[PDB]
Amino acid sequence: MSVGFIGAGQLAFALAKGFTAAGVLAAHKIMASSPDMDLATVSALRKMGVKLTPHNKETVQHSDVLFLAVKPHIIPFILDEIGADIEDRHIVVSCAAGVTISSIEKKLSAFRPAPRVIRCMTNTPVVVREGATVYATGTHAQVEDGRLMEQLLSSVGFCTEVEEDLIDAVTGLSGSGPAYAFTALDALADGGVKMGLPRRLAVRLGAQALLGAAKMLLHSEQHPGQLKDNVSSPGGATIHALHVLESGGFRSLLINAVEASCIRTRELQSMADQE
Amino acid sequence: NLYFQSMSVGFIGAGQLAFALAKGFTAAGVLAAHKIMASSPDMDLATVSALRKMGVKLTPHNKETVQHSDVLFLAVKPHIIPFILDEIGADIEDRHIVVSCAAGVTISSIEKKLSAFRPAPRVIRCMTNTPVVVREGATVYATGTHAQVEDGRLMEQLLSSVGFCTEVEEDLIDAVTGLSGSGPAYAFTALDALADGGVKMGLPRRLAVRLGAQALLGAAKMLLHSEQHPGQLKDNVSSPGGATIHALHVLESGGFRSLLINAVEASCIRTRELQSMADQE
Amino acid sequence: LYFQSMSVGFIGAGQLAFALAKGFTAAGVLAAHKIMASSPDMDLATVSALRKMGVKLTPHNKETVQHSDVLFLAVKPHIIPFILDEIGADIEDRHIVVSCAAGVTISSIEKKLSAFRPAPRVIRCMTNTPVVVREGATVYATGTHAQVEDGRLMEQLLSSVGFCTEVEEDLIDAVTGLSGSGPAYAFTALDALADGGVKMGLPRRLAVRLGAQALLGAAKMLLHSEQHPGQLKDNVSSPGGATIHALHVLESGGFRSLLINAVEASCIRTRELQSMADQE
Amino acid sequence: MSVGFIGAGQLAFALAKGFTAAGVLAAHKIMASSPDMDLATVSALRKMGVKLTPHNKETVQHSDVLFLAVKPHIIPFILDEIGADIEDRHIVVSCAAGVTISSIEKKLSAFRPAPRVIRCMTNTPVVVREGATVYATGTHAQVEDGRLMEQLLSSVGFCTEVEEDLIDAVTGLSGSGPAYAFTALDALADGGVKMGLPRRLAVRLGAQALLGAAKMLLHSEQHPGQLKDNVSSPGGATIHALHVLESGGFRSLLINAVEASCIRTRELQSMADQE
Amino acid sequence: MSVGFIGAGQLAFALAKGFTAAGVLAAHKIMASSPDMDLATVSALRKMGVKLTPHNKETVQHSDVLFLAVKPHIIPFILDEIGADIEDRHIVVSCAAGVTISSIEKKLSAFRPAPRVIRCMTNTPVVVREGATVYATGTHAQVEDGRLMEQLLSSVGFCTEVEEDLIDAVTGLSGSGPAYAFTALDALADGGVKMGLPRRLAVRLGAQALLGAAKMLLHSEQHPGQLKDNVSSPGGATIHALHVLESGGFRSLLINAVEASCIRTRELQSMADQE
Ligand SMILES: NC(=O)C1=CN([C@@H]2O[C@H](COP(=O)(O)OP(=O)(O)OC[C@H]3O[C@@H](n4cnc5c(N)ncnc54)[C@H](O)[C@@H]3O)[C@@H](O)[C@H]2O)C=CC1
Ligand SMILES: NC(=O)C1=CN([C@@H]2O[C@H](COP(=O)(O)OP(=O)(O)OC[C@H]3O[C@@H](n4cnc5c(N)ncnc54)[C@H](O)[C@@H]3O)[C@@H](O)[C@H]2O)C=CC1
Ligand SMILES: NC(=O)C1=CN([C@@H]2O[C@H](COP(=O)(O)OP(=O)(O)OC[C@H]3O[C@@H](n4cnc5c(N)ncnc54)[C@H](O)[C@@H]3O)[C@@H](O)[C@H]2O)C=CC1
Ligand SMILES: NC(=O)C1=CN([C@@H]2O[C@H](COP(=O)(O)OP(=O)(O)OC[C@H]3O[C@@H](n4cnc5c(N)ncnc54)[C@H](O)[C@@H]3O)[C@@H](O)[C@H]2O)C=CC1
Ligand SMILES: NC(=O)C1=CN([C@@H]2O[C@H](COP(=O)(O)OP(=O)(O)OC[C@H]3O[C@@H](n4cnc5c(N)ncnc54)[C@H](O)[C@@H]3O)[C@@H](O)[C@H]2O)C=CC1
Repeated sequence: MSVGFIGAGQLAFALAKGFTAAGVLAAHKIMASSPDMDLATVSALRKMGVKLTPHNKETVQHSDVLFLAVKPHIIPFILDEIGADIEDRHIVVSCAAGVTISSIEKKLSAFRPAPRVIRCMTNTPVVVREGATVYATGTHAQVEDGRLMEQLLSSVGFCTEVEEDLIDAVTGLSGSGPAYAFTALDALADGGVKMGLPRRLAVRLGAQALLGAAKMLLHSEQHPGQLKDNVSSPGGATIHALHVLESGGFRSLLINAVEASCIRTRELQSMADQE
Repeated sequence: NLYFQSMSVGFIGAGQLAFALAKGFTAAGVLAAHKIMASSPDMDLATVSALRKMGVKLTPHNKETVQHSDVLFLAVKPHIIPFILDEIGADIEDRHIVVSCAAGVTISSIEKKLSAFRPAPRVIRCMTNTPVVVREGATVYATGTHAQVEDGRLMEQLLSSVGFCTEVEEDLIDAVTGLSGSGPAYAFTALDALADGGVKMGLPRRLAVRLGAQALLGAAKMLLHSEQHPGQLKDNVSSPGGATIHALHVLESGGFRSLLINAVEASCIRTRELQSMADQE
Repeated sequence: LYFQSMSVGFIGAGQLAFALAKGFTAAGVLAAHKIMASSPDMDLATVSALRKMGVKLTPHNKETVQHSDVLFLAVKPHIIPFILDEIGADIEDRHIVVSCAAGVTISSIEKKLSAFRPAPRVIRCMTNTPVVVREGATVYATGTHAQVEDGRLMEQLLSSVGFCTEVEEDLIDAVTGLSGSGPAYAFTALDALADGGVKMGLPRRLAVRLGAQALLGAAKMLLHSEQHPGQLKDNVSSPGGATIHALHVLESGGFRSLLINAVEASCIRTRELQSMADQE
Repeated sequence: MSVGFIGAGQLAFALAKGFTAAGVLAAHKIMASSPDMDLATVSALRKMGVKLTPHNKETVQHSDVLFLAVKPHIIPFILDEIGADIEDRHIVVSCAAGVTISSIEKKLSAFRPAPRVIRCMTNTPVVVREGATVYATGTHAQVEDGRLMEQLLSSVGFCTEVEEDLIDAVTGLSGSGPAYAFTALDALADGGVKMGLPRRLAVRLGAQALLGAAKMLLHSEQHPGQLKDNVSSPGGATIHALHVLESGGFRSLLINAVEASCIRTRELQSMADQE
Repeated sequence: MSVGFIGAGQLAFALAKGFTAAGVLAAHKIMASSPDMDLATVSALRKMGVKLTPHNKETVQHSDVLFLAVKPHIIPFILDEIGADIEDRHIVVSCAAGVTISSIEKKLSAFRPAPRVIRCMTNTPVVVREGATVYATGTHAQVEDGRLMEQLLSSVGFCTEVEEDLIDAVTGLSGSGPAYAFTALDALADGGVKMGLPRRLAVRLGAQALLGAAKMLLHSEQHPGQLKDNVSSPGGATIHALHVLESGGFRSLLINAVEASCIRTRELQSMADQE
């Protein structure tokens, strides 16, 4: 099976890294393309054995499954450029935030009737095979196409099919989510350092606690509030810390965040659609 | 692996921590369940029924656990430790490794109590967390005055089977308690609230819970395997003008970073305060 | 359930004495005429109420102690010392003394009473006014000399007007902050919620009724469910819906921390008051 | 009398469980329909004894009283599905938040001329027979229809007739109301645990306190301020706790919540009334 | 001239880097010592040509000027260990935060009368020869000693003699100062990225603006408020941004910071002195 990436940045490197680390794709059967063939993501991809090229045309003619891995606003430019080269064998998987199946199918249908389009939202932890991924199938996506997508992306993390009208919300939760965790971990490390731990130890312990707590949840039947109960003993240290999180409106900040990321994703797509 | 060949473990107290550690210990295969004994006064309890299903030997007699164990974990609340040490103290023999898990409780307080019986108790203090139950714990430990060199080697091997383990000087353990001991509760509050956000934006609760937990899992895993500063990694995720940099701004406008600093601090300070009040009495 | 030869007496004839007596008679386990209350303000509003029930009223605490087998101390906490000095020589071996006072410890009660006769039988309880509708939340702790049959009797009596359970005494100040003061948080919340309903177009009477019915049913759901309150809150909030929007404005205000602050302030104040009674 | 539910989720389970606990209705005189059968609520209603079917038409033909228990945006889809199947004998009770009698009649009136519609607002504590219900009768609902609906819903809690223009306000007060109570109970338990109580005992005592206070109010002639006065003695623990609530603006948060819920209810019906 | 560093961490590397970059000391005439002879600061120092060693004894016997570059609490341990090796040729320059001349002279005078002690406060930008440095001379510091110190440290940044009772305040301002600037620069970069700049460009421009504004001030006669006036035109963009800094209490946060750093430095030295 032949894979290609339009655009070779953070997202394309993470995906090729996980795919090849999962063992489901050889690196030499993967090609990516970028105009700036001297990006540091281009270097990492070439060290990894991926075929690199500046011409978007060679990538499409190489691959069956084609990931669009450029920024949202470049997508119209990308699609006008390769639209004429989309054979019937292709599955076009769009990764860009907010870009709708409708808009991709409209641009590509001007060239070939019935382009096969899958929209996915992912995140950078696919690079360690722990990404969170949802996808939606376009009008002309065959049933097997959605099964190939799910098999492929389940090798690098969690995957499930969703209705397209959830994906902007997913983008704000698990698309932006790693950036919230990274911010939280830097602060928790700061807390550790304040109380006397060396930086390196504080980072390791915070990340390890974040990891174990999430895994606990994923493997537990129970509610996040219930697992929290089990950690905090009456009068003890944890319940005291939880009180200071509550007094600052900790929960509402996280809600504000997911909301802000989602709304901004919708807002960007209105300006894309208006234009 | 001969460290675990004939080794017997006991837990004084059979609650959340005993079950988490026994659950990870048995799931790791380092110990068979029947080689483990847990004791508690309220036998018919929530966690003591899980431990019996695993195959752990249970008993209401703290002394039976002492007679059974090579390594004896103290899995009771901190204020019970002196009450427990007075009880089984005359039973701790030279062959024992006493491992205190209680938050705050110093190696000094345990050694002072136990040395009024046999002169050289081998005491190790640890701080761990519940994710050892899925073998992803965060554990540190400090060896006491009489803890032999191999004693720390065995303790590290035992607790590394259920997660990260490293030795520390004792005076850090209270700050570790505020960071990784209380850590999981911070993550569960965060995950609950991310899901509320997901739900507010139109996601089913089940999907929002799965997705936020997977997102925290993957991000923490990325950090542990990366050679790079948590700031660089967030820089990689936020593209110019994008959804993510917008969401990071509302986190900054609420003082998100400082709330987690307050939290680690409040936990560490409460841990010290509880131990200074126990030291008074 | 009816304990024939059980005479009950109340020192103090106010809010709590009225609430306990109304619950006890409504439950039918005590006829009103086998109950006696005493107060110096025989022209109080709750004294009027208890006499309409048929409860035997009297101004003399000695008359209450001599009538009673179980004796409720339902006076302000600073009054408990003076009361125990007035009646302590009238205490007999047959009495079970139940103190209702916030924060006043069993130790303090026994030290005062044992100056008069050894081995007084003391139980400390924390309750709340909803016993008046038989939905109280009560805990109790037995003293040094209470017989095991005394706590079982107190528990039987008090279970008939709400939830009742034995606790260790050192939990009672925190229970005071949770369920003793707790009805007052509910009343403040129901007044506010009704205000919200009036703001959005509801008549005041309707808003009060619906608000109270919603708190009552949610509480009943939790008591009869196995599940976490968070889990029941997940069940009521649908994606993007009206409820998750409201929960967000609650979270932005630190709603949860305010109720932790409240329980904490009530408990600390309770300890503080006793800790300076112990100084006097 | 036969009862049907279009949509077999949280509300249908709550009403079915309450009606049969009340004994007004035999489980097997209840029928519910849902496309997504693998739902948790379908498994719960099955064991109750309710008849389950994927076809909304079978529910309509079974029912004398037909509850509309789908998400508010599904309502227009549903009324077009079974509109031809509504007969003269039906009483159509809409349980959807925000959806007006006007919009329901307009859809249904295109088929049979005189649809008997009732709008109701309820909440999940019907499942323990302590719900709070209001209802408005539509244009063709006869006097006997309102009486029958009142009788049915009074068996699972409080029920009264309102003008329809109140029901959006009711939704924010008593419809969303249980969720405010669950948040408060969880936080009240956290405070109990902070001060030394076991979680189980603190959950139990907080819920019992809210239950007794609410019942006290419902059985009282008195303003909630007066009851509050009765609990707080001079200098005492309660009046100190009420000060820290007042200092956080506790009352305004609850007003904010009711208002935010009511606004959202109106906003969604504006979106429906445009689409 | 012979220099030695007790402790080879961030501070010792920065100083040796600037000194050798200034051209006033050859790297091979510099020796440092550390127990953890495998620190990454140890590696940088060895790549640089400094003599490394684990024994604190060899450093003292190598150097004339001896910097104490360990953490404050290690200083008593350090001084008890080498006190007996302090010849009369040595100048002991203590860099540790908060540690007083008094306490160093007391420990060292137990071995040799009249130890020559200079207390300095510095910061990490000495590594690019732009540090801010103050020093105070001890009781037995000869006049030339203070002149050797000032000449040495003026080659790697600003230097001036102060009374010792200012140094804790200096520690909070220019000792901790670089950490405030680094925090500010990360946030300004975030602001740039929010408004559409690539990360790399936003960091470069912020740092360049921070640098030019400081240099402007250092070379200007005028008051920081006056230079601010000259930047903001009536109604323009700058004065708008300055208003949002004022509304959040920007200035007071910076005052809080310097204060917090200073008080904590005093507080640590009381516990050192008490112990
Ligand atoms: N970084 C993240 O956290 C994730 C990013 N995404 C999405 O993936 C897309 C890119 O993500 P990043 O990898 O952060 O982008 P990036 O900014 O790292 O680099 C994107 C690549 O596209 C290349 N490119 C630009 N114009 C091109 C053209 N005309 N033809 C071919 N290649 C071109 C750029 O040179 C660069 O190599 C965005 O739409 C983003 O929403 C989604 C999931 C996670
Ligand atoms: N749960 C957590 O998240 C962690 C807890 N810890 C520490 O572990 C200890 C207990 O942790 P949890 O298990 O959370 O408490 P827990 O209360 O779930 O278990 C306590 C156990 O001690 C038993 N116990 C009480 N008195 C006893 C006695 N006299 N003899 C024997 N057993 C007795 C209780 O019956 C109960 O089984 C505490 O000191 C806590 O600080 C430390 C790390 C993680
Ligand atoms: N009111 C409440 O919500 C609850 C009350 N309590 C406790 O119950 C006790 C009383 O509470 P309330 O009944 O609300 O007080 P209250 O002030 O309504 O009535 C107190 C009674 O004590 C009587 N009294 C004063 N001096 C007396 C004396 N020397 N001899 C006999 N009677 C005397 C007064 O006349 C008054 O009738 C307090 O200790 C309080 O902590 C505990 C739980 C809830
Ligand atoms: N959950 C609550 O707390 C309360 C809910 N409500 C209202 O009740 C309605 C539903 O409430 P929930 O039951 O919580 O929603 P829910 O999502 O639990 O159940 C919705 C049901 O509709 C079914 N459904 C979806 N499309 C359908 C279709 N085309 N034909 C037939 N059935 C279909 C789904 O399978 C699901 O079972 C909403 O409009 C809400 O406003 C009002 C009072 C309280
Ligand atoms: N990093 C900064 O921003 C500045 C630090 N300082 C001061 O300089 C001192 C250290 O600063 P950092 O370089 O941040 O320390 P650091 O933590 O980078 O490393 C200090 C060095 O001391 C070594 N060391 C520990 N015990 C030792 C011993 N017994 N004998 C010899 N070496 C030993 C450590 O192994 C490490 O190499 C502190 O007192 C600090 O206040 C002052 C100016 C700026």
